[PDB]
Amino acid sequence: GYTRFYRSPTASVTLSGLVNVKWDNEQMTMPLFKWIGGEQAEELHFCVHIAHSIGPKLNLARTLGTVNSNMDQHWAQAHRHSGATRRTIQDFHLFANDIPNFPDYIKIKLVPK
Repeated sequence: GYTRFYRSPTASVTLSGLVNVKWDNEQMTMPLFKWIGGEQAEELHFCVHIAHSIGPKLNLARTLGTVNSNMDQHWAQAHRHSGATRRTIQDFHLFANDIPNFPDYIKIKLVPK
């Protein structure tokens, strides 16, 4: 399922045991990804799905682009394949914290391709 990635510059999470996530910078305009799953024979690809909190079709996951098992040396932006793929985090990706005054989060998960 989805992992909460909090909108706090120090937030960092791991997705599916394979991919570490952090913010690009302090304005938190997008997440960055690094493969931490160790060596793969063939290159493996994953869609990074993201939930919407408001607006149309809330049960439909959107995509940030793809990450792969070769993004293992440097932090990477998701690789975008459509012009429709949002590059930056928007208000419609944000969920209010369970506890008032603590940060919002986005919901992201890896989907094998």
